[PDB]
Amino acid sequence: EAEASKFVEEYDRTSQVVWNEYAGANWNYNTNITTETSKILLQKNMQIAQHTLKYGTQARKFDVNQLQNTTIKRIIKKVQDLERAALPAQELEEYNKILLDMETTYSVATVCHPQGSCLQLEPDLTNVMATSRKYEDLLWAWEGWRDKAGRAILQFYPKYVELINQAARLNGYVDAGDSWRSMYETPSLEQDLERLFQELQPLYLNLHAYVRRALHRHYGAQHINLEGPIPAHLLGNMWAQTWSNIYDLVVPFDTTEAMLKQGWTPRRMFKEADDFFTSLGLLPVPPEFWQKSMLEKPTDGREVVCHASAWDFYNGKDFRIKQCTTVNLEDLVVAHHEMGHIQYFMQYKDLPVALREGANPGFHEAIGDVLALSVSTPKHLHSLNLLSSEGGSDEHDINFLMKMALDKIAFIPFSYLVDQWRWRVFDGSITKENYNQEWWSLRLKYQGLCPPVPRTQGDFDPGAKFHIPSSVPYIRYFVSFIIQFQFHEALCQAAGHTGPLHKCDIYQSKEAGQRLATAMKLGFSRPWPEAMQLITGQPQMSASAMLSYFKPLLDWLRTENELHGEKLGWPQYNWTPNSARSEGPLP
Ligand SMILES: *[C@@H]1O[C@H](CO[C@@H]2O[C@@H](C)[C@@H](O)[C@@H](O)[C@@H]2O)[C@@H](O[C@@H]2O[C@H](CO)[C@@H](O[C@@H]3O[C@H](CO[C@H]4O[C@H](CO)[C@@H](O)[C@H](O)[C@@H]4O[C@@H]4O[C@H](CO)[C@@H](O)[C@H](O)[C@H]4NC(C)=O)[C@@H](O)[C@H](O[C@H]4O[C@H](CO)[C@@H](O)[C@H](O)[C@@H]4O[C@@H]4O[C@H](CO)[C@@H](O)[C@H](O)[C@H]4NC(C)=O)[C@@H]3O)[C@H](O)[C@H]2NC(C)=O)[C@H](O)[C@H]1NC(C)=O
Ligand SMILES: *[C@@H]1O[C@H](CO)[C@@H](O[C@@H]2O[C@H](CO)[C@@H](O[C@@H]3O[C@H](CO)[C@@H](O)[C@H](O)[C@@H]3O)[C@H](O)[C@H]2NC(C)=O)[C@H](O)[C@H]1NC(C)=O
Ligand SMILES: [Cl-]
Ligand SMILES: [Cl-]
Ligand SMILES: [Zn+2]
Repeated sequence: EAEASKFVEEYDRTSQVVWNEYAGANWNYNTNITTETSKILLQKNMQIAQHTLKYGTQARKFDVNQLQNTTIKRIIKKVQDLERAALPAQELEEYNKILLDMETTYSVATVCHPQGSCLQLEPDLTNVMATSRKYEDLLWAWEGWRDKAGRAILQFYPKYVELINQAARLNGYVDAGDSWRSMYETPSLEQDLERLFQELQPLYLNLHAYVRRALHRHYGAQHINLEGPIPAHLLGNMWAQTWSNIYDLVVPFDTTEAMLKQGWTPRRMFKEADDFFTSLGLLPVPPEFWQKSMLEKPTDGREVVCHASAWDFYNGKDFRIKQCTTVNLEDLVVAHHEMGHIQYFMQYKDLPVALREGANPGFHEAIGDVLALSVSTPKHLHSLNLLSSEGGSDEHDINFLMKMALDKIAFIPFSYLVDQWRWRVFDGSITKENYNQEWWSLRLKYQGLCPPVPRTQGDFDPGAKFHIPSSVPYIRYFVSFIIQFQFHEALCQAAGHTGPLHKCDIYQSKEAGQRLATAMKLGFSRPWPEAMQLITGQPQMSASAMLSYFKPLLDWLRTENELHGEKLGWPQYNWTPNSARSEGPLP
């Protein structure tokens, strides 16, 4: 037992130096994609693997079930997982090269107008999807992004799957999805997620039908079938994963302009997020954060990984965000999400290295989103002068719940299906011959969406979603959206807020800060249900908090759709627009 403690000390001390090295290399590539920065990162990938290999093989000489201290037990179980360092060196080199090629391909992909400008995903294509109301322009960006990014990833993915599965098996799992699912250490995970998804089906179906009706009156009866799926390019988002950018088309009864005109900048957006955390009594970000973060897209023509991300450099002092920030409300919410990762990093920085993780990955994703729920309320937005004051009517409540639902509820089936697809790719039930076909089968089944153009040989639409080529698990985001409302509910009840949950603003609540702090400080030292119960008072994942938040909207949608005679669901997937009659005479 004294030997295991000696091992843990050596692991924590030595791991910090090598992980900090790798983080630095990984950052230098992410903020400057070049052949030199790529070469260095692959180099350091070898170095970190030799460390993982050294201490992982030692960790596997202990019998953890014979250890008394439960904290030391959890640590050694973690270190026994070699992850990709389990692969032989030649295969590891190939695997690391593949991950980098896929990540680079995605990040430098562009969609060009013939003899015109070339658009990048951020901000150009993102802005088209969010603001264009013309069927053909939206289709140009939607299909263009999948031709350039999606198709370009297909040649890598079969070998990526082969190798990530091999690493998992060498670490004792059945496949890579088994390894990923183990992050929640819950035997019943798949059933729990299925039941959570089913609890939210009534709400999503009613939202789907109402939004389908709104699109029907804007884009025309010839392009929207009221008993079928929605074309995937009309929801305001490249992946139809959140719908709030079409609030204008669906509101039942402009913040970007306000942020720009009033002088908001990327650094002021992250500062406002920082001020919100400190209003709760949580930690401010160090001066080194403002010094080293990349909070704007470079202007020197540098190629970078623009997708927002938060970084821990494993020295208790250096935490950074890398985001190509745009001055709008959407990205203000992203900034809060990213600042929640940083808060977590700082909260558990003094824990042993292997326990410096979220209670589960969903917890890490939820912290920032919890605060953003309060920032997004009309009261708080007005306090930020981004909205003129509103009266708290019934019609303004439904409008606000609708806005929130277009993001939170619409995201539920998308976040669910991403890893349903990957899990089945990893376990072998989906192969390269039907990657795209099963992707759209799930897009239909769970989201009720259809592709606006036929998918041809060589399409790989999963590859056009950042997390697929980047190999970042996605179920964490499904979990996050459920539990962030459980957290919101608990923090609001703690702060004394009474009444409708959607009117709660935990701004300045030191009680809410203390509750989040003690949970984040646990890191990964206790199974996540204990952290769940500390915050909420119960140990389970439950959709009830989310459903309580949206109860007024669910009631309103059910009535509205019933009186309009809507068919909930989409039984008619095989429909087309009518072909207008071509009458003569013919020149
Ligand atoms: C199994 O092993 C684990 C692990 O051991 C640890 O990890 C391994 C890998 C090795 O490295 C070990 O050497 C190492 O010790 C054992 O778990 C440990 O158990 C001890 C004993 O209970 C704990 O000590 C207590 O910690 C609490 C909490 O303090 C931490 O957290 C605070 C925030 O939550 C933070 O502010 C603190 O600075 C401190 O932070 C920790 O610091 C250590 C040292 O660097 C670090 O290793 C941890 O990672 C780090 N954790 C975090 C989250 O940052 C503390 O409250 C206790 O002191 C109180 O009580 C004393 C009397 O009992 C009293 O003298 C103190 O002044 C203090 O008193 C309280 O003070 C507050 C505020 O000042 C006041 O409001 C209260 O009124 C007052 N109360 C009283 C009564 O006066 C004490 O220090 C370890 O934290 C814990 N470590 C871990 C990682 O969990 C476990 O015991 C083993 N099990 C068995 C069966 O043997
Ligand atoms: C992004 O990465 C590229 C490539 O890694 C960086 O370009 C490199 O920048 C250094 C420093 O400017 C160049 O170093 C050399 O400086 C000496 C004098 O000090 C001079 O004699 C050399 O001829 C050269 O200028 C290096 O050559 C250069 N490499 C290339 C291929 O251009 C770049 O700095 C990075 N951008 C960042 C971090 O913003
Ligand atoms: Cl798609
Ligand atoms: Cl995950
Ligand atoms: Zn995140």
